[PDB]
Amino acid sequence: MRTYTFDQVEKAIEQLYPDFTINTIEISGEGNDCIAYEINRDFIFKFPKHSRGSTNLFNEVNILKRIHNKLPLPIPEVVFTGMPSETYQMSFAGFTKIKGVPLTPLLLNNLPKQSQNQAAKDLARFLSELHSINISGFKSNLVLDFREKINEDNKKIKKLLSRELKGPQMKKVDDFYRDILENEIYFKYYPCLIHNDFSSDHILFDTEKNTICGIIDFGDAAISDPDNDFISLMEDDEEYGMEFVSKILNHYKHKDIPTVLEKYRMKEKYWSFEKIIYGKEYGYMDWYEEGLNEIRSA
Ligand SMILES: NC[C@H]1O[C@H](O[C@H]2[C@H](O)[C@@H](O[C@H]3O[C@H](CO)[C@@H](O)[C@H](N)[C@H]3O)[C@H](N)C[C@@H]2N)[C@H](N)C[C@@H]1O
Ligand SMILES: [Cl-]
Repeated sequence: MRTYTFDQVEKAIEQLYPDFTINTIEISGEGNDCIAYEINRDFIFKFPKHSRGSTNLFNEVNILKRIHNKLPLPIPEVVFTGMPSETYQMSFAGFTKIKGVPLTPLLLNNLPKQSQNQAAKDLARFLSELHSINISGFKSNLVLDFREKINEDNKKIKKLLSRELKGPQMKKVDDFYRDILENEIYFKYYPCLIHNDFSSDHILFDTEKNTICGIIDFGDAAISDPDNDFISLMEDDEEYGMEFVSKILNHYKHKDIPTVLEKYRMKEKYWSFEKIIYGKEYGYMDWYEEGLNEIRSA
């Protein structure tokens, strides 16, 4: 977990962009992978906090260059790039700022119905076009096969928790994985390009027009199940809930809604294990401790 000063930020940019004068700078945001700085109040510069987050950022830059004029909404436009080292695949990236605020569930629910419905329509169109992008050209590395992922997660959890769980608890963990892996519905899909972190904090909104004006944070994008981009919005607490996503599904012409509901339900059940595994890979020990404690009360 690297941190940066404004000076280190400026120096790093100046080396590669000497003719770009920096007038203003301040932290605009911070995620699990990068800190973001607002330079000149007209450009968002992401710096990785660790190597994994830099690989994320490298992925983001590379996907955005392939899809930059293929979508019905604005997306982050890469303007500045950093360099690789032995530690980071990309030392930083600078993007054009997209004005707007996140379309939070609270904001969405306070909109006139007609504007809510237009938001579901515009999200559907964006997903339908995104999931229809021809991926024949793309890197095969981007393919995230869900059956391989779940099998690998089972092995990681065994590896992580072998000495933390009593034998009968570990058997029950093994049962859970074995059960998930015998259900074909989770692993039979037609892979396409997916945003893969398609949640409300990555949907920007223009409160003057009451319309969606951007989709951001493509660092998790990959070629996997397109249903991923609906289930990320179905959570009642931090996301839009079932009523609204069912509007999105209807505009998208989804043919198998009860499968999306089944995938959401399993994902919800899977969260304790995602916290254990993501906790360790992204070095968040509280995520890891909380999931481990959920499992001991399974
Ligand atoms: N905070 C508690 C919630 O955390 C997760 O969702 C949240 C995800 O954690 C958020 O995603 C973030 O965390 C995930 C890992 O969970 C990373 O893969 C992703 N790059 C990062 O942006 C995502 N963008 C929003 C979503 N509601 C759980 N899926 C649901 C849980 O209620
Ligand atoms: Cl319509």
